[PDB]
Amino acid sequence: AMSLENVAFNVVNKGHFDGQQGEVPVSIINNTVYTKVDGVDVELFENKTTLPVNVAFELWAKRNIKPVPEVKILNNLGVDIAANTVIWDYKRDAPAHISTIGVCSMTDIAKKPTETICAPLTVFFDGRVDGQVDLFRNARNGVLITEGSVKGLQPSVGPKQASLNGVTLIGEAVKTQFNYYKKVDGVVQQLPETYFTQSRNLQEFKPRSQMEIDFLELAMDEFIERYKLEGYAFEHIVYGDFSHSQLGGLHLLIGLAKRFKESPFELEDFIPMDSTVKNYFITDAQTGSSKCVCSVIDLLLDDFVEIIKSQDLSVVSKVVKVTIDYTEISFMLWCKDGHVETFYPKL
Amino acid sequence: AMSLENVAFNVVNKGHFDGQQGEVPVSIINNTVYTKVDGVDVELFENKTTLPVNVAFELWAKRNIKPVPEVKILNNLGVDIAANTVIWDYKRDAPAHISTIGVCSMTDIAKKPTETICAPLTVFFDGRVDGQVDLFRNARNGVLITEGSVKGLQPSVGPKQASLNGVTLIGEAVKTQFNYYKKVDGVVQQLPETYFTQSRNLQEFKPRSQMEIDFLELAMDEFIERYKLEGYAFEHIVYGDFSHSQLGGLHLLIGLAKRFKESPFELEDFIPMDSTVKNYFITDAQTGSSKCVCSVIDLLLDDFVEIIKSQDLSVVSKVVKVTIDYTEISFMLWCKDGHVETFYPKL
Amino acid sequence: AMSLENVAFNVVNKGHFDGQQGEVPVSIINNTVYTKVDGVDVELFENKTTLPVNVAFELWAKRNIKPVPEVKILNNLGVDIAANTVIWDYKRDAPAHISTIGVCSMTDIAKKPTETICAPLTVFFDGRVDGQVDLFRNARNGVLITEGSVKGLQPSVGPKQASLNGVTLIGEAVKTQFNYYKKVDGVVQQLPETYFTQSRNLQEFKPRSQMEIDFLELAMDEFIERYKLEGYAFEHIVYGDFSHSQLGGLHLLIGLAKRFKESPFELEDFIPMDSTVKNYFITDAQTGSSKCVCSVIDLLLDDFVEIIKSQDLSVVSKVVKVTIDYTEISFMLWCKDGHVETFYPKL
Amino acid sequence: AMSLENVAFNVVNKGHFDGQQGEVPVSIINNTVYTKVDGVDVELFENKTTLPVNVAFELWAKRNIKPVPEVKILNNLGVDIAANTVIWDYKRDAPAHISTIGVCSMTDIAKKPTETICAPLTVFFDGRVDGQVDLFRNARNGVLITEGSVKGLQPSVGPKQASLNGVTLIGEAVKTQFNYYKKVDGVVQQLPETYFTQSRNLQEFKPRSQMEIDFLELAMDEFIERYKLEGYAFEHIVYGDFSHSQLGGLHLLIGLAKRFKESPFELEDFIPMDSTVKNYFITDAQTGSSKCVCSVIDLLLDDFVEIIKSQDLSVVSKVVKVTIDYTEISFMLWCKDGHVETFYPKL
Amino acid sequence: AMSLENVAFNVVNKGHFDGQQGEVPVSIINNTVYTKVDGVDVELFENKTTLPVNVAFELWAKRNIKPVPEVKILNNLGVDIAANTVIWDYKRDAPAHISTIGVCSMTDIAKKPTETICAPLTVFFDGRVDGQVDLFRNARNGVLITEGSVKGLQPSVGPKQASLNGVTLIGEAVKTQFNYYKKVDGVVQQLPETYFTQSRNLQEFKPRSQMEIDFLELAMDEFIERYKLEGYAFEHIVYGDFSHSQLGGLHLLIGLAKRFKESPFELEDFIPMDSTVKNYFITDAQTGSSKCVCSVIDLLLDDFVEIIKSQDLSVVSKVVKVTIDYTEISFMLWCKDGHVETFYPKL
Repeated sequence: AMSLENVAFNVVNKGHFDGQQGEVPVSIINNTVYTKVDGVDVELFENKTTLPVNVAFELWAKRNIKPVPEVKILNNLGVDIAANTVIWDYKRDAPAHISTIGVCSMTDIAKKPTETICAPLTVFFDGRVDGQVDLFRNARNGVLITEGSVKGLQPSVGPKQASLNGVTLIGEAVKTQFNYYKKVDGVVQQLPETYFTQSRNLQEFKPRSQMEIDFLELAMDEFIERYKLEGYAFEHIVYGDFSHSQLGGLHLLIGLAKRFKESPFELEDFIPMDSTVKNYFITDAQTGSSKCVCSVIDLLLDDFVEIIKSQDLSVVSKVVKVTIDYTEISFMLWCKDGHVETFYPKL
Repeated sequence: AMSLENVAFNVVNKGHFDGQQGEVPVSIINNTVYTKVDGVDVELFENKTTLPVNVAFELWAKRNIKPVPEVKILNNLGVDIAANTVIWDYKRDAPAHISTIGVCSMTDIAKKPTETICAPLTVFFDGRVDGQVDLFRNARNGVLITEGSVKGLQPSVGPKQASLNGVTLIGEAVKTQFNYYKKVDGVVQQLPETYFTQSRNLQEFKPRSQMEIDFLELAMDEFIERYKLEGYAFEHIVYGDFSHSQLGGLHLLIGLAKRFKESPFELEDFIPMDSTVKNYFITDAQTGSSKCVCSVIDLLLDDFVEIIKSQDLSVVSKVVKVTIDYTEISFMLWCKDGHVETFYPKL
Repeated sequence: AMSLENVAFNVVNKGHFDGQQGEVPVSIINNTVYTKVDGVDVELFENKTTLPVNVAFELWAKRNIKPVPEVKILNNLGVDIAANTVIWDYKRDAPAHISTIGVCSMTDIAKKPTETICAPLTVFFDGRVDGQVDLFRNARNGVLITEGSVKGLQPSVGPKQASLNGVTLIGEAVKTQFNYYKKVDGVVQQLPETYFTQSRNLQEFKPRSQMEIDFLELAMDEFIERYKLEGYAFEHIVYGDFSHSQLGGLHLLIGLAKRFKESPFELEDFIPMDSTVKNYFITDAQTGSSKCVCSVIDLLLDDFVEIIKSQDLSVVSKVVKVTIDYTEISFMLWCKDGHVETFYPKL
Repeated sequence: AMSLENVAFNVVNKGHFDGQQGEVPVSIINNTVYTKVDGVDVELFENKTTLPVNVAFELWAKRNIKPVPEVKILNNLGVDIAANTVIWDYKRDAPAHISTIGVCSMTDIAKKPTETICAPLTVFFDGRVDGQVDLFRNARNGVLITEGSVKGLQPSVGPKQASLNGVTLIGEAVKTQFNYYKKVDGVVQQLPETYFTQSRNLQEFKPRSQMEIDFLELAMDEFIERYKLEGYAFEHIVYGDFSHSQLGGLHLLIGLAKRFKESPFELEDFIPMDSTVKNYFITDAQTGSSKCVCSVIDLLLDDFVEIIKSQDLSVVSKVVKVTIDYTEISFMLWCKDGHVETFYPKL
Repeated sequence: AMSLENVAFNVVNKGHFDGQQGEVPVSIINNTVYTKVDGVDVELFENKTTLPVNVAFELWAKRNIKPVPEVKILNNLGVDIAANTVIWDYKRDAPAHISTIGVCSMTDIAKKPTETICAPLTVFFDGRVDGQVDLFRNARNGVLITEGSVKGLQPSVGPKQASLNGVTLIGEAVKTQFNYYKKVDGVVQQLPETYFTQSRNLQEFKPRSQMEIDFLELAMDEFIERYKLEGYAFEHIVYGDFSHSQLGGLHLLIGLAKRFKESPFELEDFIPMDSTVKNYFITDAQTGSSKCVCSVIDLLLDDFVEIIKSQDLSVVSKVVKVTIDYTEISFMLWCKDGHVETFYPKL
């Protein structure tokens, strides 16, 4: 018996819709859902989406609480809709996919994936839920993630980390490494041998390798010498040039954290969402240096070194294509006298 | 005179309504009260309640700024309304009690406590304000707090800390220890000999005793050995089991802080309000372990040890009733082979 | 040319309106501007002003990103409006001046300063932009700032720090020290030999001199004799008296930072706005001490000492006038038996 | 160059978007679009839809102002979307079809009908606009209306009245009778030989035949005898039984108007929209008689008697199926002993 | 003592703001002012303006209830603001002038007309109020209306009708004919010998002369021959041509009413405000004829005849300039073979 008071009952007790029976009073006032707890109103939800408040409330209360891939991966895989589940985009505070399959009639573009309108739609299937693997087999456009091995299909390993309740993490108690399949027009795709982004934060930056701890601890020279980066312009690409007003370089998150620890600054996310490469509005509180738009990518420093060493230094200026998180990211390399000048990621 | 421009004048000058005469321009746009300071609009208030914006504004501006008991204590004492004052619930951003006595006609359920409508309602009387003790004597259902002794009444000591402008604290410059009287049906009631909660935070966790220093510093085995907590399952009850996906145990705030200092995690308050026992949505950022609903109580570790000692270890499954903050909290003791297994607080 | 979709295109790409050509879909829902990025809606803006959402969006997107004087300085200089630019007030999240000149027809009180409506209004001219100096010369009431020297005008040095994108800073890569001119009624005035506010914040406090580092490290008494402050009541005017409930003294930011680093407390800003003097609602979480309204000025401790050593120090009660940030601020000195008793800034 | 100030310029001058170049200030406040005419704000629009205000504004300003079929006819024909035009539903004050083709990117599922997403959707093509007939020929699912004859296709005549700017009418100066085609899965269908609804109103009911003027002027018995309606239950079916509390019969609009002229009553449209058959909440102000659900259809009285004569009087109870406005409307014929009990449009 | 509860008290009792002292509870929810009458809330006001709800409430409650000139006359006279009063614009349902003098500080651009900001602004002075005539004499830019004669000033006679609480009327009990003065730049101007607009509406049209009753009753040919406008084309200019789709002529209100009485139609006011000339979106429900923009003026038919007979028939095409309601209205005349063809008012 779908309703709203049942959903609020579930949210009050369990914190998410776990399909229990019961009803509680609800008041809706200005995009906000209140409930009466011992004679007083407690805010249960606050709509930030563009959907109606009760629609968004139901979508949130029915969100996924198991470790699921980060929304940027699903974007790159071209996932249009998630079958029998809701993916919540904690960065946007809004559901990741506009319609649903098998979730709620107020939003279901189709009750089941097999409806004709769902043929063009690239769906997402969760292997861990019983009955989705065969559905992915039968589905024309689809993406499946399985915990382990599925018979007759060659997997692609995903990133070491997934998102569990809006925090990304590498799981010990849980497995956050899925195997990614993909069908287009009914024929199983071959996913590229891609790199991944680590999805780290400045505030909680933890190095993930020895080169990274070296970067964090050693000065510019010590590090560049030890890892033989003489002709590769880390002092601009990764360390950033704060001498002039227009802040230069600084297109890797590790360099951001390195300058942050010595002197914190401010990053303005003017497009709050999840991408492989992100643009910020950087201002440096120490030097007074700033740049309007700063493409920033977060690879493993090890992998960034691997990518830049895989390049041809002789050419002055070409546009590189790098597969990151299942998509090609156009890098733009400039070399002076055959040694690397700049390697900004293309806008 | 009771107006809105007078209230805004008081708020602009003093920060709260201190009953002075003056007028100030006011603008109201979307649950928000603006005032014009030197030709530009400054936000004076923003309504988070369900009341009309000007009603809530007046209630906030007339809130109590002397140290007053935290709202959970009043809830446990069944206080319906507070006489001649407004209690503000900074956890909830809304006034604690729906109606008033002697505050303002737009909300006053009755001008004086002696009205017939106020007979069935438990009121709150503040001893520190002159004239409230006689009112409490005359009132049928009532709760009174005085700084010291009132003639002919047997007190009950309250918690060592009160709330002063929305931050709880133990007062040196000010007395935050009140004596709690209470009468029902006109007959003075005998309050139980209860324990109290300390109302601490993870971000600013301050140990209040030597056992707490030991817990924070000593490892699991050292602390358990020193305080002889062998058959008492602290390694699950208070330390938490993060090996499996479903995070286990961890129903004391001290254990939360101990786990937090090692690897910080994030807690979801899906019912923002003040209660003796609070339920959170816990996910562990290191292990990837999580639990949908996890009751958490903050006692003195000394007092938790005392109450777990004062139990019968033989029974397998028992429902324990403990009087905390003037209310009985059902604890669910499980013993394996006659020694403690689990002691989760009941839902 | 002007539109809303062009503005949103510029904001999506550059983060501010940089005058590019192109259009992007936009959705306006409850004081909020959304745009559709790869099939999903992303919040580009959220109106906090009292203006219409699209008006405020345009004003924000066209805000100034070069280092500009902090709005308090413009307030003190009586700047009514800024010519050919928008000054954004990040403290208020609203534009600093109600109308514009040469910005947008929906707001321009006049297209150019020379209109008769703009005659009675003090305008702000930016020397760094080509064509504003002659405009200031022709202007009747106006204020000009130049990086360097302008022929035939005697400058006044501004503060060492300006505001670049809402963070105040002393600029190395960029010049954040301007020279301030002012014409009233067509005659250039002589700006007073004033002192300046350092514009520092409590949480991330940085001493700017030797006396300040001494204050931060040395205890009370030691600092007092080293700088010979025996008869100058630094026990009250700076260090603050927390023995009684009525929190005493503490009217300089440095003393607040001193008290904070040892025991943090909460400052309640009831008038979010930038002024030279600011009033707070201080409560001390350690002692339980509080005061309703606490005027707090931020000086150089060096300069506060230089002020207090220039006083009569003999009379009981006089109200002195100090020229800070181009305005006279009444300090209220009390001396008992010819030694400083109190020196609170007048309300 | 798509914009919003251009649209408002067009609306201010022409009253609808007629593709002119020019711009006008706009203010958006609470679902309402204001513009400044000689220094004061005039409301240009007020959103009643569920769409964002600017989206709905653009859809309204680009609505169709030629005589177009009433939305109920399109509903019956299964029209999903209208190609290169916007149909406005003046009953609902909202656009008739959720998405658009070739109108604006904020709603276009596809710029042109030939897209694969537009394959499974029945589109509407307007013959009067040059280039739509060939598009209908090439379209998988489609509906076309032409003023006259299209080569190689056999038409179906539509209703003698269309809707021009939200008032339905039979056109003398303009041709409001179209010929209706239809392709399902690429094959042209044969539209049924159907009856039509007259789409009239009580407050301005005009008879459209001789039988109707007879009904309006003649008494009950005179009309029944003249047209030989002795055994056909017009007394209950078309005249209404107001003797009892539950208002009986009265399922044709002409009977409503006949009772209205004598003693006016009030009809409650609890589902404001356009359908062939409509349900009202009738209460009779004279007798005090009322009925909760009163299906009301507006046929030609001539056509209604033709349909009722085409029935079988012997059957006690069958469910007739009548094709009205290109859809089958089930009728409940109860006929006892050869005399009709009550026709009753099935619900 | 300005406030909001006092204003609501006045509105509840007197219906507008006299100035009685007394205060009443008020609730504000979504642009709406409620008050509690005998335990239930009653809507006292509903904001349609762009001002804050309480600002608009005070402006409305303090509106003028004496007969005052219609806002279009003030627009033509260039009145910027009204001194010591509020003119309410019932067409727009919003105050007529953005700022005030002597009304309330939230809107007072200046307390008195003599301030410097009020110098460049044409003000409106009400002769009937004691003290406004001397102010008008002293005023630099201003407009006065006296009920009779003022010493040393030559008046201009205004229209026979004024507006009394939002209905225009010719007054018997009250005198609604004022004498209009005007001092541009401190020098009294000479107002033109202008024609006037009758300000009538279709629903309650009333002829004001013999020619008008003739028009209403006489057919086309009878009227034209009796008043001998053979070569003047009333059959297009005034009677309207409904044969073709694009409605023709019909630019006088009397012609609208004459067509209305025969077969009523619908007029769309897409710019709701008051002007001498008004543009409508007209569609004819009988013929199906319509025009996108249909300028309509409402003179006395007597006066329209006088203006058209004051023309030069020989010219093929000129632009006539006619003074109506103190402004020049560019009429546009076409003559074919030396006799009048068309006389549309120019846009």
